[PDB]
Amino acid sequence: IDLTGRLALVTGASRGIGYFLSLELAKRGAHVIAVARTVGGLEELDDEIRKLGSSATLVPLDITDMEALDRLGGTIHERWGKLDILVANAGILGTISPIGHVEAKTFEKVMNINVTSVWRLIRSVDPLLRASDAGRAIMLSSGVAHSCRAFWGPYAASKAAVEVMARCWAEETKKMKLKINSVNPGATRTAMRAQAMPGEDPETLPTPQSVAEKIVKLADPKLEVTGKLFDVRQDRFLDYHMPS
Ligand SMILES: [Br-]
Ligand SMILES: [Br-]
Ligand SMILES: [Br-]
Ligand SMILES: [Br-]
Repeated sequence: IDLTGRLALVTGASRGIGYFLSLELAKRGAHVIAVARTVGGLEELDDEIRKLGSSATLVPLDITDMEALDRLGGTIHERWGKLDILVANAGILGTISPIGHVEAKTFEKVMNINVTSVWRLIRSVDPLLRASDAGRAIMLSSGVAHSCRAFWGPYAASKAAVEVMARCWAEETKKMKLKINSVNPGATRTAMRAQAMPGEDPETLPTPQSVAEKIVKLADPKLEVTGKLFDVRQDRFLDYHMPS
């Protein structure tokens, strides 16, 4: 997959999948705009990016700072005039507990970060993605969005909302060059261990690098798929099914 001359925006870039996917994108010639909360974490990512032939644009910001997201879109437009790849990876787990035990502040934060800030980002860079000759949006989700695991309610619901926004966006744009898909990255040996599936061996959970390596396929200008869920563990696109 050749991403030479491509511009990618990765949120939650300073750790976990966001970190490793930034690297996989950079390995393939993309220029990464790396968004995260702290400058230090972005600098650590940048050290690794510089070890490749590459260099990144570091954008520390509060993902809930809704005007900062608007400004980022303006910055990208002025400098490059388009955006080729969006990786919406920013997100928090909240706290595992019965739905009625959840703290209000935690519920509101889960929804504001996991849902509203994703929508804000979409609004900000949708025009830029349309200016690409092959815009690609990659929306990070979780298997619990569909398994509806006990005690994971707010998180599960937030990720279901993200997938539905992505599906609607894909339907609205399906005749365009833009393709939008969600991703279930599965559990990794570090990131999201607790999300391992029944029948998935905790001793052989994938490296985050190997997971990021598969996700980068969704950035391919040759990709024809839109509105689907990419299951990394199964290494294939899944179809959504109506209740019946
Ligand atoms: Br972030
Ligand atoms: Br992660
Ligand atoms: Br917890
Ligand atoms: Br539209």
